[PDB]
Amino acid sequence: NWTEIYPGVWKATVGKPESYDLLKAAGAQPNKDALSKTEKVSFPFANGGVSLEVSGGKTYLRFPLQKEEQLYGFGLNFQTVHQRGKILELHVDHYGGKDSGRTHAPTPFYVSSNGYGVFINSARYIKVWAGTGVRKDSENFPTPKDRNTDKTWSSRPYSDAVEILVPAEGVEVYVFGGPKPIDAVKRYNLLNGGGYLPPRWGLGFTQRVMTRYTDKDVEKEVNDFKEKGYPLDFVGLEPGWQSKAYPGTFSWDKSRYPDPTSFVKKMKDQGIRLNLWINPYISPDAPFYKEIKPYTGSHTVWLGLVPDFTMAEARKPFFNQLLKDQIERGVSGYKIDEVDGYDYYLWPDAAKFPSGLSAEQMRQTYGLLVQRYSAELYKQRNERTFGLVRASNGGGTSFPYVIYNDYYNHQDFITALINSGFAGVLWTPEVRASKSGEEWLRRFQSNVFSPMAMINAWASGTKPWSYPEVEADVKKFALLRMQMMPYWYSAFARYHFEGMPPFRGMGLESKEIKDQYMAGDDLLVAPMFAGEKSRKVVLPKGKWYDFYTGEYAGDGEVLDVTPGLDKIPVYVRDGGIVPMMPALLNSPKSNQKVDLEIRYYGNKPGEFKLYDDDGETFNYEKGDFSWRTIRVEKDKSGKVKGSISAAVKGKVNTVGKVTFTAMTK
Amino acid sequence: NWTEIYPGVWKATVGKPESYDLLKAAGAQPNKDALSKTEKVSFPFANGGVSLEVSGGKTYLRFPLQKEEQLYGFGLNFQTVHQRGKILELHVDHYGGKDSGRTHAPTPFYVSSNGYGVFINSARYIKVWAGTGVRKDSENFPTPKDRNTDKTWSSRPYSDAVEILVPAEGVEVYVFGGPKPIDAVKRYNLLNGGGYLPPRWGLGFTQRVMTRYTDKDVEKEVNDFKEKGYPLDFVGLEPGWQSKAYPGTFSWDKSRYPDPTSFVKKMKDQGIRLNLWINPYISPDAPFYKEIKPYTGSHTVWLGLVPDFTMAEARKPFFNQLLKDQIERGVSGYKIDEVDGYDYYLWPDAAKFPSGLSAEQMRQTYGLLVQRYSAELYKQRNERTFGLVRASNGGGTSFPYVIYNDYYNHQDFITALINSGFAGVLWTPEVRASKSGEEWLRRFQSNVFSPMAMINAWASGTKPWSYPEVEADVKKFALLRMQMMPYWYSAFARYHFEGMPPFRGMGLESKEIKDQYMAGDDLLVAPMFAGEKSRKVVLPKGKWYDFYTGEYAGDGEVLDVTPGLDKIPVYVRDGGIVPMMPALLNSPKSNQKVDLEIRYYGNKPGEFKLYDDDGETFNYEKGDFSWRTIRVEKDKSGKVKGSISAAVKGKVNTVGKVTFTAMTK
Repeated sequence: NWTEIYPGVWKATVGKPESYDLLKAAGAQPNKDALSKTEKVSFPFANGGVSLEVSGGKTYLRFPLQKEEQLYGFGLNFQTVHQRGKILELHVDHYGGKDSGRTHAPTPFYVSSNGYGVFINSARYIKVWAGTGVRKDSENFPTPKDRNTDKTWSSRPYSDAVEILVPAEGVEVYVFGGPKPIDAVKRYNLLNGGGYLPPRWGLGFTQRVMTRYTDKDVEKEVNDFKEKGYPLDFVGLEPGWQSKAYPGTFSWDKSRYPDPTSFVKKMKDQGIRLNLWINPYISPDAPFYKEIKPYTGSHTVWLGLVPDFTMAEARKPFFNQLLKDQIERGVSGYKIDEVDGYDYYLWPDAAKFPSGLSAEQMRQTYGLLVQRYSAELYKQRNERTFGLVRASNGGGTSFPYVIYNDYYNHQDFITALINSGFAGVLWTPEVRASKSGEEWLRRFQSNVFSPMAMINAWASGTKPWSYPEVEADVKKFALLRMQMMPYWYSAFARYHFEGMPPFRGMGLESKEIKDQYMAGDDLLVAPMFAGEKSRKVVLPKGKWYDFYTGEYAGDGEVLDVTPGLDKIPVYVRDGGIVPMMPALLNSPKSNQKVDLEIRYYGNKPGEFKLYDDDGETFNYEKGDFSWRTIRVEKDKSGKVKGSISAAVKGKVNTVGKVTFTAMTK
Repeated sequence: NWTEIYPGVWKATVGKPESYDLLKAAGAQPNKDALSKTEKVSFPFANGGVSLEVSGGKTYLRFPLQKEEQLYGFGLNFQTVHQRGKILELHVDHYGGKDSGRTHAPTPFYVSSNGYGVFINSARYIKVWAGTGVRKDSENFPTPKDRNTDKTWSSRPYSDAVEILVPAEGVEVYVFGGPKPIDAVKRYNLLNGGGYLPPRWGLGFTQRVMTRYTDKDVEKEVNDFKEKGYPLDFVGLEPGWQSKAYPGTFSWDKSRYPDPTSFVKKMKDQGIRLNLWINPYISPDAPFYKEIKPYTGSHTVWLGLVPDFTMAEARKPFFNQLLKDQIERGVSGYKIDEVDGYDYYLWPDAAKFPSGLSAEQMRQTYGLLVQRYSAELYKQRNERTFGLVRASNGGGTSFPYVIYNDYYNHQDFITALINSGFAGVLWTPEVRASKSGEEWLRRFQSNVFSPMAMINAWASGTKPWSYPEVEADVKKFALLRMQMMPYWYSAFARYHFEGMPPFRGMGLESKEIKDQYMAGDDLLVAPMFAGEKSRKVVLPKGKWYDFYTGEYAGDGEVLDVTPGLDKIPVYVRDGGIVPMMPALLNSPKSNQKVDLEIRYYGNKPGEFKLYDDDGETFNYEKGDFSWRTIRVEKDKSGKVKGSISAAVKGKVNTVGKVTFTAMTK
C-alpha cells in the first residue's frame, strides 16, 4: 500500500525488504519541516498500471508511461539526458565511456516530464528497462506488422512502461509528486535531508598540487598565488602527504611533512585550508592496522585492507586516526578517492565482509559510508567541511562532497553536470591539463560555473597562469568566481533548505539539450568547447539578457553566438539578479562585512533571496541565519530602484554597503 | 565431494542446485563409451586451494592458479584468447563489440594451459573474475608497496585464483583432467554428447538469397550456379518464405511460394536442399496461434509471442507446424535467428514465463531449446540436419548448428573461430558483402576453412562470382571446399566420436595467437586480411610444408609470408595427409563411389583415419560406419608408397579408386 508520508511523498514496502539499503547506509534524515511546507499534490499514478511483485527471489516493479512522456535521471550519466528507451544496470563504478548504468553515482531515482519521480531504495545492483518492454497483455500493445510487406514495420515497437528488477525478496519504493519535474526532485532531495550547506570557503578556489610536493613546495605555491593576485581558499594534497600510499598509513610523511601541526597552522594563518587525498585502503604500517584487520573484507585493493565501515569496530580506529592526526590539527576536509572502480581494481562481488553485508551492497554504498562518517567528525566539532568523493548514490544528497573523475571529455563533463541535478549529487567538471590555452580557458570557464572551482594538478603541476596565451582571462574568471560567491552561496542555501539543485538541466522551471544548464535560478550557461568559434543557444520563453553587457539576447528562440575566447555564453532571465562581492582573494570571515553590488538584468521587477550566516559552523541549525529579500526595478525615468530587507536582530549580518546597477541600458 | 564420474571427469554438487540448468535444458547425454576409453588421469587440483560455498543467496567458487598458468575459453569471445586477468559476466547476447561475457555462446567452461578444465553447470548469468581478486588471506599475497617511493608498485597486483559467482543457492560443477588442454576440451565435449556428426551435404556450399526471392528467383539462381560451374548443396531462404515475418506464421507465402511441395521437390531433384530462416516469435496469423498463446511469455519480440519451449504445450503446436508444413515436404533444416539479443529487442529479464522458469534462464537457454527440439524432428525421421543458430551455450556441443552473426570485423571473425574450439560450439565467419574484390576473396578464403562455407546474401544479393576481379579465384576456393570434403568429414567424425573440435587455437597438440587456427589435425591456417600484402606465421616445432606446393616451410619458427591474393596461407604438418575427392558441384550420394587422391606432405611417415558411412542418416548409430586407415611414406628412391586398410564387410563403402601423391618433391 502507498502511504503518503509527507506532502507529495508516498512510500510502498513490497515483499520483504532487506535490512540494509541506501537511506540506512547514508543515515539520511528527512527534512520534515521543509517537506511539510510543500503542496499536498495528488498521487501521480491515478489510472492504474502499477505493479509490484515478488517472484523467484526478485522484486519486479512496473510503472506506466504515457505517449508524451520523457524521463530523466537514473544517476550520473555522461552522454545522455533523455532516458526513455534506455536499458541500464545501476552499478557504482568509474565511468567507462558509455552510459550503461556503471557510473560514480548510479542513483535509482528517475523523474518524468509529467511531473513525478520514483526512487527505488535498494543498495543492490538494479536493472532498469525504461520503456523498452512490450507486453502481450498491454493496453497499448501495437498491432503486429508484416516486415516482408509493410514499410512502417518498427524494429523497436512502442513500450508503455518502466520496468525495474531488484535482486532481493522485497524493496522500499518512494514516489514523489509534482506538479513540475523540479518539484519531484526537490522532494526527493528533502527526503534525503536536503543538500549540504557548504562553508563559504568551499565555494572559493582550490588548487591540488603534485603528488611529490613537500610542505615547503606548498608554501611557495601559496605565495605564488598571493604574489600573482590569484584567489585561493584551499589546497589539495595528493598521496605524498602520507608516509605510505596505495595502501595508506593515514599519517603524515616525516620527510615531506616533518611538522604537520606547524604546517597546517601556517597555511591557516595565511587564509589557506587543506584538503587531503585518501583512499580507504589500509597499509600494514598504519598505526591502527592490527586493531582494524579483523573488521576488513576478504579482498584487498592495491594490497590494502578494505574496512567494513558498517562495523563500529572498523569505524572507530579508522576515523579516530583521521580525527587525531589531521582534523584536530586543522585539516579542513578530504578527497575520498577510488571508492568507485574499475572492477579490476576494487574488490570482486565474490568478496566477503565480516559484517555479513554482501560485497555488492558494499560496492554500492562504500562512498556513502566514507562520506557519512567523515562528515560527522566535522559536525561533532561544529565545523562545516567540503570535499571530494569519487562515488555516491541515492541517500547521499546531504553530504558535503562533490564528485569528480579521471574521464576528461569536456562535452560529457557538461552533460554530467546537467544530470547531477537529476541524481541528488554534486559534480564538478575539474580542470587538469590541456593541449592548448584555448581548451584550458574553456575548461576553466565551465568549471567556475559549477559546484567547485578547481585545478587538479596531481600529475600536471599546472597553475591557473600556466597557459600564457590565456592567463589574463583565466585570472578574470578566477576573480569572477569570488565576486559571485554570494550568488553561489544563496543557490547552495536553496539546495539545503528546499532541495533545489544548484546546477540542472533545461526545462525545469521536447528535444534533448545536453550542453546548457541553469546555474542558480537566474543564469543559463552554454559552454563553448575547444575548436568551436560559435554555438547555438536554446533560450526558454521569457526574455533573456547577456550576462556581460546586459543587452537583450532573445526570448523563446535559438541564437547563434560567437562569444570569443574571453567569454563563456551566459544569459540572465528577465529581472534576474546577481549579487557581487568584491574580487577578494580569500573567502570573507564570519566577523567581516562585505559590500555588494546588486547586478539587475532586464526590466521585469526582480526579487532575490540572499542567504546570510557565519559561513562556517552549524549555528544555522539553531536559527542563526537570515534571508535578506532584495528587490530591484527601473523607475519611470529608466533609473534603477532597489531595496534590501532589514537585517534581523540578533542574527549574523555580513552585508555591508549595498549598491544597485541596472545592467540593461 | 568430487565424484569421479568418468575417466578424467569429476562432478561436485554445491549447496542446493536449481532444477533447471544447461545440461538439462539441452537434454545432453554423455557419450559414456567414448569417455570410458580416455585415460584415468588424476584430479587436477591436488594441492588444495579449492573453495565451494553458498552464502547470502549465491554460490561462491574459487579455483587456484599457479604463476605459469594461462586460461582459455569462457565462451565465444571475438577479441581475446588469453583469459587470465579478465572479468566477465556470461550472458547470451548478440556480440556488442567488446569481450564482456555478452556473446552468442557464453559457455561457462574454461581450460588451463596446465591441462584441465572447469564447467559451471548453471543457466543463470554468471560472473567471472579470472585471476583479478587479491585475497588478504592468500598464500601468495604480494607484499604491500609504497606507491609514493617505489617504482615497482603495481596497479594490478598478482592474483592466484579464478573466482566465480553464481546467483543461486547451489550449483553443479564439473572438472576435466588432462594431461593436455585439448584433453580437457575433448572430455567436456564428450560429456555433452560429442559434436554432431553432420551430413556430407552440410559441408558443401550454401547460398542464402535475398529476402524477396520468389520460388522462381531461387530456381534461376540454382540454374546460374549450375551454368557457371559453381558448387551448391543447399539454399538458404530468408524471411520472405513465410506469409508473414517479424512476427512469423511459419507457413509458406502464397504469392512467392504458391506450391511449396512442388518447389521443394524440384530443388531436391536438382541436388539442392533448402534451409529456412525462422525467428521463434509468433504472429496472430500463425495457424497454431490460439493454441500456443497461453504457453508464451509476458513479453513479445517484434510483436511476436515468445513460446515457453520448456512446456510440452508450447513445443507440440510449434514443432508440429514445422514438421507438417516444411520438414515433411523435404526442407533440410533451419536458420534459428534472433535468439540472442540485443536486450532492447529480446524480452527483458523482468518478463515472466508460464512454466515459472526465470526470464534469465530462458535467455541463457533459448537457442539450446530451439536447437534441441528442431534436431529431434530430424532424428525421429532417421535424417541428419545441419543449420545455423544465433545463440547457444554449455550443453550444446551435440547439436547440428553453426553460429553466425551480423558483426563483421574480419580479424575478430577469425578470433571467434579460434575460441569456438574452447567453447563447445561451431562458428562460421560468413561472407556477406565487401567493398572490394580483395576483401571478398580474403573472406571467402577463410570461410572455406571453417564449419560452413556460406554466402549470406539476405540484403546484398551477392553470388560467389559478384566481384569480377577475383571471380576465378573464388571459384577455385569453392571447388577446393568440395575437394576437401573427405578431409572435413573425417575431422567432423573426430568431433562426434572423440570430442575433438575441428577448428581450434594453436598450442593444443607463451604469447597470444589470435589469427591462426588448426583446421582438422593436419592444417595450420593463417588468414590474410584486406589491405595486407604479408603477415607473420608462427609455426609450432616440427616441420611444416606449404599446402599448395608441398615445399618445406619451416620448423618451430616465425615466417614472413607474402602469399598473393590467390592464396590463403596454409601449412601442413610433416607427414600430414589431405584426402581429396573430385571437384564435384554437389555432395556425393550414399550409393556413390568417389575417387580419392591422397595428398601426403613432408617425409615423416603419415597416418590418416578416413571416416566413411552413408553421410545422411543415423544408421551410424547402429554401427554402419568405418574408419579406413591410410598410411603414406616415401620409399628409398623418394617415391611415394601408400596403403589404405580394407573395406569392412557389410558396411557402407563410398571409397573408389585411391591414388597417392607425394606433395613434397
